[PDB]
Order: sequence, then C-alpha cells, then structure tokens
Amino acid sequence: MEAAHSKSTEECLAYFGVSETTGLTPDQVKRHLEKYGHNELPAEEGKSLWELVIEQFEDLLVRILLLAACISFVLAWFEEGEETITAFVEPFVILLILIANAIVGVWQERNAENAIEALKEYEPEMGKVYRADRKSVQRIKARDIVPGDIVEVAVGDKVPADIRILSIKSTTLRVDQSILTGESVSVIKHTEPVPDPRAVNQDKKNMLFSGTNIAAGKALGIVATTGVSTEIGKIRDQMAATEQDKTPLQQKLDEFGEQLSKVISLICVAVWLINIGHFNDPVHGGSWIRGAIYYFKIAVALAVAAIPEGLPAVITTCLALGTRRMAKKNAIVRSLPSVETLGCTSVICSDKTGTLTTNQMSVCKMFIIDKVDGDFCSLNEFSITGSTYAPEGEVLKNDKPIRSGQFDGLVELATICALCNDSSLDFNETKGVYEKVGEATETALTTLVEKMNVFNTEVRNLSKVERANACNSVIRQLMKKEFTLEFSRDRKSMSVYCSPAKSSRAAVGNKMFVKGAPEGVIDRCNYVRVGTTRVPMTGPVKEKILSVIKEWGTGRDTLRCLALATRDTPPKREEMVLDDSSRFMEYETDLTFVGVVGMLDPPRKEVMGSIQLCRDAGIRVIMITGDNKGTAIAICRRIGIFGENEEVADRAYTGREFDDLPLAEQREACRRACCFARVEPSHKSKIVEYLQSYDEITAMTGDGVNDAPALKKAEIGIAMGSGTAVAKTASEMVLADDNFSTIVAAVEEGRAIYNNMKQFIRYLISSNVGEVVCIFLTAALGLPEALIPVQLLWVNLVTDGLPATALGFNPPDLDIMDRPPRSPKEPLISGWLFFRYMAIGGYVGAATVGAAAWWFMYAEDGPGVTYHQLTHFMQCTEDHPHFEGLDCEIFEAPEPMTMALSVLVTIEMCNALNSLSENQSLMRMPPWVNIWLLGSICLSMSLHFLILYVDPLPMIFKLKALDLTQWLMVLKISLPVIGLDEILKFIARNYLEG
Amino acid sequence: MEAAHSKSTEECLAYFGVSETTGLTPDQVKRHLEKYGHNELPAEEGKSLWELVIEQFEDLLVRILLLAACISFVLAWFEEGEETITAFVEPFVILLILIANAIVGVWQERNAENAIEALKEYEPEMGKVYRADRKSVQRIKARDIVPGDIVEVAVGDKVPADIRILSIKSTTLRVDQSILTGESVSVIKHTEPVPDPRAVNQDKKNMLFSGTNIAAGKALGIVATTGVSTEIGKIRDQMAATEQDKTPLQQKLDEFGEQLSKVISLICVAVWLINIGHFNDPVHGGSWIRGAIYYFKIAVALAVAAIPEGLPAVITTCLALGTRRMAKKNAIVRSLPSVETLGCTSVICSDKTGTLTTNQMSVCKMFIIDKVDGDFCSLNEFSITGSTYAPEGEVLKNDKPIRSGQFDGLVELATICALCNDSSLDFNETKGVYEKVGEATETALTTLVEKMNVFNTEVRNLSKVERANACNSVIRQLMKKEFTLEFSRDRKSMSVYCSPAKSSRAAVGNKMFVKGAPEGVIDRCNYVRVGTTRVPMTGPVKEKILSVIKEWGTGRDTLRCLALATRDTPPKREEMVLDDSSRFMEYETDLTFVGVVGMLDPPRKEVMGSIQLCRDAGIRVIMITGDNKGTAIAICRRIGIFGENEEVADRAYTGREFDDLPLAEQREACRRACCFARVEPSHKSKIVEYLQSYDEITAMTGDGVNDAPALKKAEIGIAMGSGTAVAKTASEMVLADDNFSTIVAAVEEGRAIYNNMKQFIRYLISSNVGEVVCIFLTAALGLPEALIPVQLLWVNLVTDGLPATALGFNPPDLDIMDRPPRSPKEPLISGWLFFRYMAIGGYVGAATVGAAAWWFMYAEDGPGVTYHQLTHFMQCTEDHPHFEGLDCEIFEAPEPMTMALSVLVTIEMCNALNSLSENQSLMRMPPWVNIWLLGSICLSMSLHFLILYVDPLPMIFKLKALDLTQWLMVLKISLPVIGLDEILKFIARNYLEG
Ligand SMILES: C/C=C(/C)C(=O)O[C@H]1C(C)=C2[C@H]([C@@H]1OC(=O)CCCCCCC)[C@@](C)(OC(C)=O)C[C@H](OC(=O)CCC)[C@@]1(O)[C@H]2OC(=O)[C@@]1(C)O
Ligand code: NA
Ligand code: NA
Repeated sequence: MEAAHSKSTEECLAYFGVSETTGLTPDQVKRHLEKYGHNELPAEEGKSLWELVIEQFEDLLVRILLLAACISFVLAWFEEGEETITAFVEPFVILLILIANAIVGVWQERNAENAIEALKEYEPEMGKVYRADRKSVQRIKARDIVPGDIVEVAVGDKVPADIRILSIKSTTLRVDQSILTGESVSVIKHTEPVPDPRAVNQDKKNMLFSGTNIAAGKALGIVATTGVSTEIGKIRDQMAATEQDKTPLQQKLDEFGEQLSKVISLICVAVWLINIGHFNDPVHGGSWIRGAIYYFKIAVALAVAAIPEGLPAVITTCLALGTRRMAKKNAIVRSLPSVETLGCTSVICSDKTGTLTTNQMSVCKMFIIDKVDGDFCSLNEFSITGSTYAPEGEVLKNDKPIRSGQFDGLVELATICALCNDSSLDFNETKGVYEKVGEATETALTTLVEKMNVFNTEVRNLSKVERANACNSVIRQLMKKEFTLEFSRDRKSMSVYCSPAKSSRAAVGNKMFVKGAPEGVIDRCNYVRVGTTRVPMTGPVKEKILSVIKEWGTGRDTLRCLALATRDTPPKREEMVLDDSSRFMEYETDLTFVGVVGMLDPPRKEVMGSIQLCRDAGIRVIMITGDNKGTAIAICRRIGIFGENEEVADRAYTGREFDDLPLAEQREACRRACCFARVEPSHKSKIVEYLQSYDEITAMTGDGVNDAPALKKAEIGIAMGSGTAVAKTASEMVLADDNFSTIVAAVEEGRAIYNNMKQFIRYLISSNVGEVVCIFLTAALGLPEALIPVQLLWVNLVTDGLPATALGFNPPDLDIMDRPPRSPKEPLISGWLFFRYMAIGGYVGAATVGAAAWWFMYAEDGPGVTYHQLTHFMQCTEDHPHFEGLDCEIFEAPEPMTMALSVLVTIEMCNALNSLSENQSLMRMPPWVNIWLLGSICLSMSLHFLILYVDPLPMIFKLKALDLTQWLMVLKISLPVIGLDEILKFIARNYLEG
Repeated sequence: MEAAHSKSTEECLAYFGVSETTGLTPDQVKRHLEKYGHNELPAEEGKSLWELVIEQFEDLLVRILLLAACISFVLAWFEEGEETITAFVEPFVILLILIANAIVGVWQERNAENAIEALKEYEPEMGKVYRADRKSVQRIKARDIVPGDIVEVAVGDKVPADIRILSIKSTTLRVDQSILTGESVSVIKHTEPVPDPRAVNQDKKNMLFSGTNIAAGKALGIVATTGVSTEIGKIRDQMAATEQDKTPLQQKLDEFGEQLSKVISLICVAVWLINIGHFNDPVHGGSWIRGAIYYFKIAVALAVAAIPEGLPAVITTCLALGTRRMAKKNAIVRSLPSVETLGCTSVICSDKTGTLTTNQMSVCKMFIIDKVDGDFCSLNEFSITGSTYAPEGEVLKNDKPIRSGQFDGLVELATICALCNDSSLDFNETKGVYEKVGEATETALTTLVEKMNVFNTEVRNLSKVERANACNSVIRQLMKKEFTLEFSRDRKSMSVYCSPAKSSRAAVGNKMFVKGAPEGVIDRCNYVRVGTTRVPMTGPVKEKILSVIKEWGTGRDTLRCLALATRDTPPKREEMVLDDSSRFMEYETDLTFVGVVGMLDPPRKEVMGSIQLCRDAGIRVIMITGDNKGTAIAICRRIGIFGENEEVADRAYTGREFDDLPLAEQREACRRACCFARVEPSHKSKIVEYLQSYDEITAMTGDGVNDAPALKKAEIGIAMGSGTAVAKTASEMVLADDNFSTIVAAVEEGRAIYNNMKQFIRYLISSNVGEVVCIFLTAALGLPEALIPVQLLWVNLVTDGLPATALGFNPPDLDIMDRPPRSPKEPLISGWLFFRYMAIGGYVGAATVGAAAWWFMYAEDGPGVTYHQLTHFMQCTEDHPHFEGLDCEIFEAPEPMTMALSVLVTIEMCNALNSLSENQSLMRMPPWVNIWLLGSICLSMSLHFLILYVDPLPMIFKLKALDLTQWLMVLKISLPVIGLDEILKFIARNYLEG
C-alpha cells in the first residue's frame, strides 16, 4: 500500500483488514509475510574467495602471461643440463607477478564497500508492534515486520519501515529525516491525510520513513511498505540498476590489451611464414626437438616483451601520490581511476547552499510602512551591518545609523522576528565566536533583534554569552507563546499564537505573529501597519511592497525575503484545531502587514574566481538551488554563471517548468541550462542522464540517500565532508571543506596527472614495441637470443619503472586550464606519434640485436666471425663451417646478451628524456626540467651495475661485466636515439602545424 | 733425510753439506728453514667463540625451534590485549632453552682436549745447536731447529727433533723412549749405521726421537727430520687424518631429527589441505588477521609438541650417573656417547702383558745337563715355588726339595743369572713387600738366585731389606763385571764380560756370561757343561735341550724360556770394540751351554672367567702379544681363547706372517684371527681397519704415541691407567686397574644403560607423537587450542622428565650377557612397537582433545554446549548461533586446557609404567619393580598441583584447579591407556613369537 499518505487513517486499516487495538493475527502475519516478504533489502550477492581469485585471471594479458609461464615451466623442466640453480627462475618470476596481481585484486575487494550496502546501516535490528497474540507490545526483529501490522515508535527509535501514522500518543511528534536530506532540522508529523497522491516525501507529513529517527514524541501507526518498497528501498533499487562505466583510460587500456594480444599471435604466424623454408630441408638431420624449443622459447620472450609488466604499478603509484596531493587541497578522491575522469570533467552541477555560498545567513535590509494617505505612500527602508551571527552590528536609514526603538513598526517587526522563531544563539567559549542553534534563516532573525534592540536594553554590561540572546529574552517577556503553527511548503509560512504576559482571566489581547514567503503572506493581509495604527491594504500600496521585494530579490542584492505580519484579532483559542495543519493557512488570515526583512547567504569568496576558471577551461557550471527562479538567476548573474545582462529565458528552469517539457525538450534544455531552481527528487538523476546523452563527463554534488542515485550515476559524484555517510560512499570525491572551488582545483590537478600519465604510459609501451622488434628480428634472422624473459622483466619492472614513475612528476603546462576539456575518445598514441614510436621501435630492435650480433663478429675479446652465417646455422651437428676447433656453446655466452641488455637500458634512459615533452626538444625543454627523472636514471644505472657485479645476480640474469670498450660501444649505439627523436619532433613542429 | 739411521755418519754430513765442528751457516739456516719449515706440529685450527656459538644453531631441531620462537615473539608482540604479564613468557622460555643449549655446547669445547694437541707436550721449548756464527753452543727455540744442523743433548734433555747421533761424548748414552711405548726401560744408543732401510724405530739404535729424554750421557748429532716428518709428527698426521664416526645412537637420533622435521612440514600442509574449504567463503567477512594468527599459533604448538625438549638432558643425566657407576668398577669412560658404543662392542683386541697377565714374573723351572756319554744323555730338571718377587721360596727336584749348592751347574747357572743382570730388588717399608727394580724378567732372575742360594750363605740372620739382594751380592764378589754387551732384537741375547776378583796382572781368567732366547744362544754353543766339566755339543743332546724348551714354552706351562751360557775363553779384551753393537753376536760365540730357566707371567685371576663371558656374549677376543707364535697360542689355549685341542693354523699370526699376506688375505685373516704375535708398529691400525670393514664395533687397548692412531680409530680405544697421558687422551676408556676383565664388565654395564635408555627414549618420543595428534586434531576440527606451548614444554621438561630419568634405573635383564652384541643398525622403534605407539599416539590425541572439548559440552560447571558446532565457528562476528547472551571469550577459559593438560600428565605417568618393559605386562612386571619410577611419579604429580595452586604459576600456564569431579573425569579418560597397551603387549607376546 504505497499510497498511504493520501488515504485516511480508516482506509489504511480497512485496506489491510487489521484492528488498531489488537494488531495482526498469526494467520495474517504468515500470509502477509509470504506475500510481501521480509522487511529488508536483499543481501549483496556473495562472491567467494575462490570465485574472486578466478576473476583475477580473466584479463587478456594475465592469460597470455599465464600461458607463457606454462611453456616456460615446461621448458625449464624438459631440458638437458645441470645449471638448475637458475632453471626455474624464469617461470617462477613470471608466475609470481601474476600472484602479486591476484593478491592485489583480492585485497581490493576485501577493503572495498559499496553504497548499496551502506544503506543497511539505516535499518534497525528491532521494532515494536502490537499483534493479536498479545495485549502488551512485543518487540521483534525489524526484518519480521510486515505491511499491515500496527507498530509503535518513541524518541530515539530508528523507524523500521514506511509507516502511516495512526495516532500520536505524545503532545507532538518530531522526526529527524536527516538521512534523506542532511538538514537534521526535525519535522513535525500529523495524522490527517495528504490529498495529493503524488506528494513528494517532504510533504508526507503523516508518514514515517524507514531509516529515520524519532526526535521527540511517541506514535502508533500502520506499516504501509517494507523492504525494497520503502522510500529508502526504492533508492537502493535505483542504485542497484545503475550501470557504472569504466573510465576513458580503462577503456583505451583494455583496447590496447585486445590489440596487443591480436598482434602477438600475428607475429607468431609471422615467425612461422619466415621459416617456411624448413619444409625444404632433408628428412634426416637436425633436431626436431631443438627447433620446437627454439620457437617456444621466443613465444615466451614475445609475450614478455609485448607486455609492459610494470605499467599497472607505475599508474597505481602516480595515482596514490596524486591522491595524497589532492587531499592537501581538500579534495578526497575515493576511486583511484577517478583522478583521470576528473581531469575530463565537462559539466559541473553544484548545489548552491553551503557549496557556492557560505550558508551564513544575515539580514541587511528591512522595511516597514512609513505612512499611507490616499494614493500617496512612503515606506521606511533600512540597512543592517554585520555578516556574522554575532550581535555585533548596527541599523541605519539613508546609510546613517538610527535607533530602531524610535520607530514603533520596527518594535513589532522585531517582536515578530523573536517570537516567531525556533532558534537561538550560543557563544562558543572555545572558538570564541557566536555559533547558531537551529535554522540559519531563523538565527539570522535572532541576530537581527539583537542589533536592533528596539527597547534600548542595557546589553553592554553583559558578557558575550550573556548578550547573545539579550534583546530576544526581553521580547520573550512581553508575550507568552501559547503554541506554534509550523511551516509547510503548502502555505510557505509559519505563525505563533501569543497572549499578553501581565494578564489574567481576560477574553481579549491574544496575538498571532506570522512569518513566510512574501506572495502568500501579503495576499492574506487585509490591513497594513503604520507605526501603531492600521489601514486597509490598498491595491497600490501592495504594489509598492511587492516592487521593493522584487528589487531586493531579483536585483544585485540577491536577498531572500520574508514577510512579517500579525493577525490583530486571532480566532478564539477554542475555535482552533492544532492537529490539522490543513487549517493553518485559514488561521493565518486577515493579517496585518508589518514589514519585510531581506537576508543574504553570501557566495564563497572564491567562487567568482573558480567559476571563471571553468569558463576558461570550457567546463560548464550548473547551479541547483531551492531559491525561486528569480533570485536564482540573480545569484547566477552575481557569481558570474550568467552575464549581468545576457538573456537566460531558456537557460534556467524550476522543477515545475522542467516537468512540463516533453522528454525531447528536457534533453535539449539540459545541454543549454545553467540554473535549476526548485528541483524535484528525481531531477538530479534525469539531468545527469540527459547530460550523458551528449557524451559529457558530468560531475554532480549532493547528500542524503535522495542524491545517492544521482551521485552514483554522474561520472564524478561529489559529496560534502559534512554530508551523510551514504552520500560519501556513493561518491567518487568528498569535499572536506564543502567548497565548490575545491572541485575546480581537483579537476585541474586531474588534468595535470593525466598529461604526465600519458607520458609515462607512452614511454613504457614504446619500449615494449622496441622489445618485440628485437625478439622478432632475432627470430626472422635465426640469430641467437639477444635478450631473454628474465632480462626484459627486470627492465620493465625496475629499470624502466623508476624513470616511468619519475615522469609522473613532470612539471605541468601553464596553459593547463586555458584549454577545453579533453575528449574521452582521445587516443594516447596515433598519427605522427604512432610513426615516431614505430621508428624508435625499429631503432631499438635494430640496436639491441646488432649490439649483440656485433660482439660475435667485430668484438675484440669475442669470437670474431664476420658474417659467419650465424643465420645459416646454430646446429653444430655439422661443425663443418668451422674446421679446427671444439667449441659451439660460445653462442650461449653472456657477453652478447649483456651488450644487448646494456644497450636497451641506455636507450631507455635516453627515451625517458625524450618523454619530458611530446614535442619540445631537449634544447628548449632541458633534461633537468624534471630533477626527479635525472635522479631516477642514476638509480636505474646503479641498479644495472648491481646485477652485473654482485655475483648471485650476474649468473641469475646471465650477464657479464663489460669492458670499458664494450660500454663505449653501447653509447655509440644508444645515445643517437636522442637525435632521431629530436629530428622527428622537429618534423612535427615545423611541418605539422595547421 | 728420513733414511738417516741407515746412512753412515759421513753420508749424513755430506747430504746436508754441514760441518760437524762449525754447524750450519746463516745462509743454510735460512734456506733450510724455508725448505723444511719450522720444527713444530701445526697449530690446531682456531675456532672462535662466535664461530662456535653459530654451530650450536646448526642442528635441524634447534632451527625449527628458533623459528617457532620468532613466530611466538612476533605473535606476543602484534597482539591486542593487556595481559602482557604472560605475553612474552612463551617466546622467552623457548629461546632460553636454545640458549641453555648453546651454553652447554660452548662449555664442552672449552673443557675438551684432543689427543693431537697432547702431542705438543712432548716438544721442548729449547734445543742446543752449533752454528757457524759462533764457537760455543747456543741454545735456541726448538721450533727454530732444522734438518742439517748439529745439535747437542745431555742427561735430562727432552730430544728436540729426530737426530742421527754423530758422536757420543760421554762414556755411554741412555735414552728413555717411554713416550713411544711406556717401558721407561732406557735404551743404549750407538753411532754405527743400521743397514736395513726399513728398520722399525726400536732398532734405530743410532737415532734420537723428538719428544724422548736423555737418561744418561751426552751426545752430538745431526737433525734428520723435524716437524710433521719426525716419528711423533707422523703419528700426529695419522691421527689428524682419522675420521671419527658418530655412535649408533647419534646416527639414529640425527635421522629422527630429519624425519621429525620432514613430518612437521607435512602436517602443516595437512592442516592446510583440510581448510581448503575456506576458498569457498564470502569475500567479505571474518578476520584474515585472526585466521593467520590461528595457523601460526598451531605451528608453534606443532613445533613444540613434536620436539622432545628434555630428551637431551635425560640422556645426559643417565650417562653421567652411569659413568660414576663405571668408575666404581675401575672403568674410566671419557666420552659420554661412548657408553652406548661400548655396549655394542663386537670385538675386543687386548695386549697380553699386564692386561691379560699380571706382569709379575717368576721362574718355576730350570734345567742343567746331568751327564753326556755317547748317545746317552740326562738333564737335571728342577722346580721353584714362589710366585712373587719375594726371595721366599725353595728349589726342588722330582718335587722334593734339594740344595742348589750340591749341583755345580746350578752354581754357575746362578752366577749367570746374577751377573748378567741390570736389575735388583728392594723391600718397601710401606707396602711391606719386595718391589722390583728394573726389568720384570731380570728381577725374576734376581729372585731366583736368592731362592737357590748356591753358596749356603746365612740369610736368615738378615732382615727383609737386607736379605733381598743377599745371595746376589755374594756372587757379585767372585767376579768383577768389566762391561756389558746390551741386548738387541738382532741377536736376541746379552752378555757380561767378567774378570776374577782376587787376581792381579794375570793374562787369563776372564769369563763371558750370556743370556737370551734359546734358539740363537744354543746355536752358538759348541760345548755343553756337565758339573764342572765340558763336552762338545752333540746334535742329539741339542735336541734334548730343544725338546724340553719346546715343552715348557708350548705346553700348558706357557713359560718364557731363557738359555744361559758362558764363553769359557772370551776374546782378548783389547781385541773387542764396545761401540759396534754389530760385533756383539760374534763376541758371544763358542759358548758353553749351562742351562735353561723358564719363567711365568701369570694370567689375571679373572681373565679365564671374563674371556668366557665374552663367548657367552658373542664378543670375540683377540690377544696381541710379544711372545713368539708358539707360546702365544699356548697362552690362548690356557686362558680359554682357543680350546685345548682345536685347530688354530689360520687363527693366529705373527707380524711377519701377516705382512706376507696380500691386502685381501689380511682382511680375511682378521675376521677369524684371535692371536697376533710379534706385531709391527703399523698393525694395530690395520687390524682395526680390517675389523671395521666387517662392520664390527672394535675395542682396542694400548699405550704410548705408537698406539694413539689405533686407539683413535677403534670404536672404543682403551688405555691403561698406568699408561701415557697421550694414549689416555686418545682413548674412549681408561683402565684404572689395567685389567682386561674391566673391559668386559664395562661392556656389560654399557648393555644395561642402553636397554634402559631405549626405554626412556621410546617413552618420551612416544609422548611427542601423542602431543602432535592432539594439536593436529584440534586444528583439523577447528576446535579451540586444547594445549599451548608453555604447557607442553613443562611436561616435556619437568613432568615427563622425572619419569623418563627414573626409567634409566630400570633393573637389567638377567640374560644381559647371554645374548650376542646388538646390531648398530637396530632401530629403536619399528614394527609392532611402531604400530603400538601409533595407537597410543592417537589415543593421547583423542583423549586430550575430548577431555577439553568435554568440559565445553558435557561439563556441569561449564558452558554446556552439546555439539554447539565449536567447529562451525570461533568468530563471534555473527553471534547468531547464540541469541541471548554476551560472552564469547569463555572459549579462552583455562578449565578446558587444564582438563587437557591434566589428562596428558596422567596418561604419561601411566605410560611411564607401560615402559618398565617393552612386552611384559604390569601383571608379571610389577610397577614397584622400579621404586625410583613410582617415586618420580609422585613428585611429578605434586609438581603438577604446584602450578595449579601457587598463584603466580596457574596464571602463567593458563590453568585452574579442577573440581574433585573434573579430576575424576581425567582418570576416566587416562587410566584406560594401561589396558590398551596391556592388550597390545598381549598381542606381541602370543601372536608374534617366531
Ligand atoms: C615425534 C613426533 C611425531 C609426531 C613424528 O611425526 O614422529 C615420527 C618420526 C619422525 C618417526 C616415528 C613417527 O612417525 C609417525 O608417528 C608417523 C606419521 C603420523 C604422525 C602424524 C600426526 C597427525 C616414530 C617416533 O614413532 C612411531 C610411533 O611410529 C618411530 C621412529 O623413531 C625412533 O625410533 C626414534 C629414534 C631415536 C622413527 O620411525 C621416526 O622416524 C625415524 O627415522 C625413526 C626410525 O627414528
Ligand atoms: Na558516480
Ligand atoms: Na677410538
């Protein structure tokens, strides 16, 4: 029965066939349970440890490696030798990386929590009901509650299900519906029906929502819905149905894997089509087992050479480092992969109150009627200084200070602001400043009465904590506040019934003081106050009042206006029913206009600037506010979202206006709108959706469970640090300071990380290309392996990792935020950069193969065999091409490989420098521009020497220290790489600009 | 130059290019030093204190514990609690045991001395040489002496190197070569060359051996060898090259370690393969840190439960106790681990003189020629009573006493025995008995003349100290002993030149009296004496003499015979050269046979019995003697080594015969031989080696540096208490009384200790098996730890140690020496005993786990939770299986553990009783059969109560006094163990005999 709020208390009892005095019977309980299920959100679908592990081996590259590890293992086994001390090293290392891979994977799922599961923190363990099988109340598990049974709740209780209040046992009922919104401002409940079947939760004043808390009172009601059918349960289903896409990098990265896999296989067929000549060899001869071992040996090298093994860790380190960096600027990134997507932010949807504004309310203007005489009319406009809640400030007219007391209208004006208020002030000893207690808007009125001091009370004798509520307390003595008629979006106002203090047994004297939005409050005024006198509300004088209000609210002041009135002759107290909030407007009729107060919620001191940065960056900014359309636009013009005089007819919308548009026009409006006012519960989500239909990376702010869906959907859901635990867990980012400007600063930081990431990424994949060329060359020529798996792996994990990482600290371009948002489709490598790394690739391949093939032929301390047909053979079965002599395993010499390895290392330290900038030569962009990089290289070189001298190592990697002559040869083959790219860059700069 | 003895005095000077009058020059000294090195044995290779400590941590079990200590330490650290008062107890205790371990280890190396180092006590600090750089003699450090330089030595000097004597400055030169042999009987040196290049040291009468002492004289010689090249240095190299094997127990014990280690790891994988089900648990939930702590916690318990921590101390205590016990029977065991190997003695090689015999010589027969007439011939055989050196005794013919004086031949016979003698008698006031002075054989002759009294001298008027040498002194007046021609194995005889007393300036009258082995002495006799007359030696009469000698030496008398003769017309005194011992035989030519004396070296009064015990024990006995082959066999038949009439052709060998056999036949001969006569210097070693090639545990006796090698090699080298310091240090055992029977008695004692050791060893390892079953069970079921490290350790150190030790006093089987030597390979546990302890193991495991798991479920004062799925969980993260209630740490209750501990203690006190006998039921073998054991149990129980009540203790061990009901439960689960084994024994007795 989800329409309960609109049904009468009798109709809900009738619908479920239950008695308010006995509760459900055990038969109803069983039937209702089987029909509606248990009262709880579905349990997250289990993922076993083993199921998880298995997933950690789903990736295309981890499979290629896994396989290669198997071939490697088999090879290390089915062999012929005794140097087993380093036989299973290769397979183990490979395998270990996969293990490390899986460990991390598993470790992430253990310590990760999803927003959907955070919802269950709002469902209590127990609840209290009345079931026929007993007289007294029996508390049972909340999970066993069902639609239809009578439940009981009291202060401190966490509401167990969505309940239709049957009757309030206590004098009143106050509920804290903070988990939905964030405003712990408790709300009053009633039992009278809410007529509109489509009322939003905020107006279901006769409903209790599962997950909410009772602030005060005690009530009995009937359960309307449970489980996923409650308001919170529907929020859980919206989130559970939200499909979360991978970041642009993850998508480019996954495509690189597919392709990398598709290419590897293709090179194997290539290595085959080049040896098709073996079909022309004699049936007898050679070793069909050694050939197979050869081919299988290079697959392992191919596989290990094409995979940038250390890329996942470098990316991870950069991200973690950047994250700690963003937290320093008050931006708490929860999702590591979010830093990228953040840099691409295309549109930023921000709530106004507390994010664009400080939320520190203050009254700066207020006017009363000066005099009315026929068609003539004068008002008495004032000003107030002091933007804090502190009573420190003063009133002024024509900019000159006056005494509010000298004006009667201001005394009543101030009487209303004090009596018609549920908040106060409190001086905090610690902070040493006046803190507010209650509503920001209400405290502002409190702060106002203290600055006015209409009774010239001696407050300069009291301390800080004593003069806080001084002038108020004085006013609280002239009238006894009988009771108060709460505020309701329905009539948009609130009032307080008051009886004179020094009185007894009188039948006259009562007064009603009303406060609320100007339109309605003024429409119900039939009189206007002028000092102590009163006169019929005249059409013209009403326009005067309305015109000034329009001025303050729609002009540059962007003030929130409140109308203040008093019902001089309130209805007889007996003639009023304090239970039907529906009769409140009626009670607030025949009012007297006293005055108007305009308050300000000042824009953050940085928002003007940041909004501007966003325009410079091509990032759209959309404000979502509860202000009426008019003041909303005025605030946008003020902070710079809109230009002071530009047209915004179709760039700003209120919830209502938005709904009146058809699904096609709503979409259209979202691409152009920059101001959404008075938005419905289901709008943030629709807006993010429509924005995403134009491929825009959207950032959205919010809190409470209501915003969880939208936060989950947007690419960068953003939460306030002072927001609810659920909003946070549903967001990619948290704002420790709640400041809109933090978002901007983080998008920039995000642009800076990516640029650098794009560089270490291109640096590493680039080296894998070169590595596969060397393995392909050495196979297409039939030469002895220049490099082996263990060697490549050290380079891709250690040697090239340090530089790769250091590259993550490349200084940021100065035009960073002066360019539009990067396109998600933007590939990392393509075009001239594609051809460039192709060249570099072939260079490295050639350089590392020759470097080793050199030692064999032209080296001094080497088996000088100039063109000795290394190709022709490596069978030694003939030994004819070498008459006298007894040595063939010199091919397995470590020297030639050490020459190849050393070359790769040197070229890569060179290419690291070729990566400080995509196009700027090392002439304009100096190598020392990144000190970390230089330092990383020194460390990588020292590490290289490490494996070359510390005995266990050289034998494990199959290396041998080079002669000062051999090194010298390495530099002759390596260093030139810098020139090659310098030329290639020169070409991209002077012949590719247009 | 090690061939020096065979070279002339001129050739040695020539070989080294040195002059006898000037010595080496400083140039020769430097060259000779650099060529030959310094004159000293290499210094023992240093073992630093730190290097030692490190070795104390090489053992497999001390490493397992060391590791476990680390896990324990880490765990006690990375924890969550505040009961730190007993947090680091566990790790510290473990560590402490290792420390205690290392301390002992170090302490043993500090107070242990090796035989090789004892050799250096024989090298003097200084020596005296003549070097060209000086006229007078300069004494320098012995270490600086070298081959080639002229050295000088005088009475009291300890010979510094092996020196070839150049010339004897004193009238004669006497050297005490006792350190080589033991017979301090100084030997005479000469300078004439010894022709045989392979002469054994005993015949190098022109050599001085480094480490020997000059008894008399002064000589000059040239150094032949130094350092490890001297006779003593070669003995040092033989010993340094001897590889000493570990005892059979040490080998079984080390194998148990490997296996114990291999099993521990295997049970860890077992504890893992049983929890493979955790891969099917949800990714979220439980504590991955608590799981790890669990697994690591049981490894510590596994490690501590598998190791019999107190076994090394119990073994050590039993051995020390047994040792003090063996010393009471005159057996001084130096090596503790030797008591075992001694019990396994398979073959016992014993020297005859002083070990099988008393070495108290006495003449009991002697004959002269009665008359010779043509082919007719009669001898005059006699007998002598008195087996002491005491002059107390009498001569007799045909068993009737006569007067030696009435027979002239007996007067000369007696003249020879007195004059041709270098020994005497001395009556010891203290002992009150006649002590010998010199050679045992010679004193016997002295004692003989006193009993004969051929001159009827009045000796019954003199006291004890006065009649000792009475009859001799009388004979010493009839002849003036000019000089004496010493004995040499070469001619095997000795003589003395004598001139009449009452004479002056006569050219006739001189006489030579010869003494020696019969063959040669008789062969050089051309005449025979008959009273005072003489007649040509006739072939037949010579056979008469020879036949009787054969009879006395090869018959049951086993007498050592000496032939006595006089050269009636000795050569002119001027015609003799007293310097060339080579001309001595010639001087002793043309002799006159006077008579023969047969002396006895009586077998120890216990050897007959002990030899018999050895046959009953399957222990072979081999006699090593200097007697000729014949008398040697006769002595063996007499003491029972050989049967009176059995064949021994290939069971007895002389050194010579042995060498003539090829390496294959020598080996063969050693497995069958029981008599080695006239053995070479290198035979004891070869014999031990050949014996060990048949896997026999050999015991060998001996002394002097010559026997050190062999003593070191045999499994049980045995030294005489009256032996040299070096022989002792090279031996496993010392005989305070020199008695062969001590060896036997100690082998038996050795068999008794092992049987008992085998019992306490099986008792303790048995309990470790059961301890690992309980830890394994409790892990395979996931139950709460029934027992913890600290608890097990007290049991394996204190509780079970007392009983283990008491078991070392188990009465010995009566058939102890009625069975063959135990096989070294004999494993301690295997077969039905293996299965038996397996059962007992599973019993203890089950009993101690249930005992604790009981308290949890069926106990009255316990959290009765009958099948409460203790397995299902111990996470309390759910707390669902237990609705109402707030207590989960009741699992950490001490009660269940105290129940487990108490059970273990009781079962073990029961199993102690199951260990008095491997197969005899407690019905036939009563518990009180070992009073010490019963008493140990009472003490162990009292100690158990100790930790259960004296407050600091119960909290340290996590225990709590049991209710009279809980104890009662312990007895229900423990006591039955006695029945289980009783049944198991019953099965081994009635269904396993065959
Ligand atoms: C000490 C504690 C434990 C638990 C241990 O594993 O000892 C084994 C072991 C190493 C041996 C075994 C133990 O073997 C087992 O208990 C079999 C495996 C099942 C246990 C699994 C528990 C859930 C001994 C203890 O026991 C039984 C009962 O069978 C007997 C014997 O030990 C001896 O003879 C002692 C040598 C001085 C050895 O087989 C021995 O290995 C050898 O090489 C020997 C020859 O030594
Ligand atoms: Na999101
Ligand atoms: Na020995």
